[PDB]
Amino acid sequence: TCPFYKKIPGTGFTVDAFQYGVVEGCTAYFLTHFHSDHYAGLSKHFTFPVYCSEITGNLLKNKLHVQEQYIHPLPLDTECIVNGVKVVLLDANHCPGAVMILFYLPNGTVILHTGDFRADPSMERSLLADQKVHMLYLDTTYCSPEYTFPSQQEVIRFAINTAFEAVTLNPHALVVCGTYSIGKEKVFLAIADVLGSKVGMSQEKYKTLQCLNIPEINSLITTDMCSSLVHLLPMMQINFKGLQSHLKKCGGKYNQILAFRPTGWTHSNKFTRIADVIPQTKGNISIYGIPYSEHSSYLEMKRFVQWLKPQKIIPTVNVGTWKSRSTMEKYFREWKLEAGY
Ligand code: NI
Repeated sequence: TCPFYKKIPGTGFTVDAFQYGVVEGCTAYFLTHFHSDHYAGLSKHFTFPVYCSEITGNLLKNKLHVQEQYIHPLPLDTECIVNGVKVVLLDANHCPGAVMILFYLPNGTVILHTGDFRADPSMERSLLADQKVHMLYLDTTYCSPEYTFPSQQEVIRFAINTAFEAVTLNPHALVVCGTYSIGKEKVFLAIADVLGSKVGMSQEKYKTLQCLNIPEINSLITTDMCSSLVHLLPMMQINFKGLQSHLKKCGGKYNQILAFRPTGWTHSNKFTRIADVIPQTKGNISIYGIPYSEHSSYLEMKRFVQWLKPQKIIPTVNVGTWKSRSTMEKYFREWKLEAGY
């Protein structure tokens, strides 16, 4: 049974709620972005409207095979009427095609649903700046002060350097990057760009990337592995036994892999900076963990909420235990007292 934090009051609208069957009263099903926890349930047999971004639309049509008519894509940054309710989609700074959604209720209430987001100061000069937001449905993935991590630009720097160093030192080494969903494309695109290569990948991953409206994408990616010196592999596969396995398949063309595992937070963020990172090493294979986050840090979230001064906050992440719920409320109360709203 659909939880109350996936419903929008005063509408027939639900958000990311595709796994409960038909939801009685729901005229419209919004999907914030193409990540399986959010889309769990969709298929070719869905005959209700889905409102989403164009890119999310492309992924629905091509990867899940939903029928063109039941996908309603919308442009971003554009006031749009949807069953006689004004809505806007806003860039969420999460993965490709990920959006936040502003709902303007007839009664005068204004609700922001963040989907998954990495909060940023550029959002403070968006359409959100123009009016009061009464309710906030919030991505609380990292709502605790331990959760610090570097900027994406800091991390891309490290990467571009590690990779380019080694390739110029040993020109028969391979760069690998791990992946399992959309997101974090900048990691491999940046490495390939500095090495003068295309990124090589499976047919299924090539298919996914060709739906993302990345400019000049035909010049950046290929399904020909042999021709390329940056390769993508399943994240499950980014380990010694599996990298060994893969190092065979290339057939005497490379004598060293240098892998990267972009991950979220891990407990070594609490004691080690980004300039001072190391890999695990079992012979000629070296696996880097690098903390490229597409979710708000604690400080980023805090700043965004304190600027927004919402009258009410409804968490969408870590809401399954009373302890987490209670911990989160305490932070929201601190923030509001500091800020005077
Ligand atoms: Ni996500």
